[PDB]
Amino acid sequence: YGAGQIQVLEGLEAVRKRPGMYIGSTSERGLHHLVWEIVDNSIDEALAGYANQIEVVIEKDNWIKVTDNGRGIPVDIQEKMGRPAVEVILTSSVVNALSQDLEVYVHRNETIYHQAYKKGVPQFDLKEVGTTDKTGTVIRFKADGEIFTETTVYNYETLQQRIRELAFLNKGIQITLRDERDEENVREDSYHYE
Ligand SMILES: Cc1[nH]c(C(=O)N[C@@H]2CCN(c3ncc(C(=O)O)s3)C[C@@H]2F)c(Cl)c1Cl
Ligand SMILES: [Mg+2]
Ligand SMILES: [Mg+2]
Repeated sequence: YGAGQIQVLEGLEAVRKRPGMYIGSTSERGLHHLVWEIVDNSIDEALAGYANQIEVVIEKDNWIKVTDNGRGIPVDIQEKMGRPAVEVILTSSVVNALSQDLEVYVHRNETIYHQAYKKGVPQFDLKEVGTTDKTGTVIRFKADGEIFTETTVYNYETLQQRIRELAFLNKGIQITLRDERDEENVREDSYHYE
């Protein structure tokens, strides 16, 4: 329990104690804000010149999956924490703290790295699970029903409106929204402004 790891746990406690101060509310608006917090990272990575595709999927039981083709969150052991950079970044994430479960897959160094968390707490050390010829970041998360008491069900039209807006505002980025909650009836909208 180093000073860094203690700071992490205190940070998770603070976010879960007063979630509304971080994401505005714990209502339906707050639930959808989780998606924008993650997608904003991918947008910045695109604007920095390293990504051009973002995919948002509403998966079974209202998991959200966000994928980009950026550089991938770094996995090198950093100086401050002595932990992989990706773990440090995600253990300070408000979305992670307010999710009952969160998973990351980083495609980087021709390797796929995986870590999972519950309420921000890593469930195991970052591990290599496969290989890849792509780079990018995949985040899957399930909003915490203890925090989001009114609803944990996403509204497709709400996500659609803002995703369309984000593509219009950030030209060149292909942004795709897909609803896979009903496997028999799957909806997809893909936006790409020139
Ligand atoms: C979905 C998603 N995507 C990103 C993301 O793309 N983050 C970038 C990845 C590249 N970064 C690098 N930092 C240092 C790098 C290096 O090579 O040293 S690459 C900056 C952000 F972390 C994040 Cl964070 C999330 Cl969450
Ligand atoms: Mg960033
Ligand atoms: Mg493009």
